[PDB]
Amino acid sequence: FRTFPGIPKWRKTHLTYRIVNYTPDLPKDAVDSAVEKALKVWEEVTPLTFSRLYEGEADIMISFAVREHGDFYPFDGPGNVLAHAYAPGPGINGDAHFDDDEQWTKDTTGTNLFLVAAHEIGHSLGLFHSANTEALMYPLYHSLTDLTRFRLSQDDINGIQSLYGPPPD
Ligand SMILES: [Ca+2]
Ligand SMILES: [Ca+2]
Ligand SMILES: [Ca+2]
Ligand SMILES: [Zn+2]
Ligand SMILES: [Zn+2]
Repeated sequence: FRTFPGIPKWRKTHLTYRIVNYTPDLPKDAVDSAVEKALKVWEEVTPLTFSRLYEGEADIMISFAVREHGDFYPFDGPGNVLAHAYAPGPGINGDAHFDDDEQWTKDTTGTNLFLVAAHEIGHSLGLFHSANTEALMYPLYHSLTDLTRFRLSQDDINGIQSLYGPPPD
């Protein structure tokens, strides 16, 4: 596994998130859930907790975008870069942007929103790309299809617990 240089991390245990807008590809209950599941993934292995805001600037802002949007790094059309997130910190930091030129699905018949979000929220929390091929933070998304067997690999667990420790048991 790997962390960003200077090892940025949130100095607080409780973080807030906010879904800025929605995608035409999916009904809203499916977007909320994929984000909530994406967060449980990290909660289960650390003392971090998350709550939702509907106004105000949350720590982790989630949005759907096409081409040029509010930053220097515009998206590239269908395929390839699916989404990108910023390392933890103020403002644009911690935010996750998703390319709406992809077809977000709950299934694996396009780009599964849960798996990619789970991956981006890793970046939002302080994890860079983890070299293990079987790890969630590995930079190559493959249309898995078997979300029925998804388990955070030990490498991801090792890497996120180096940042915030194991959860209180
Ligand atoms: Ca932020
Ligand atoms: Ca793209
Ligand atoms: Ca789309
Ligand atoms: Zn962006
Ligand atoms: Zn990544």
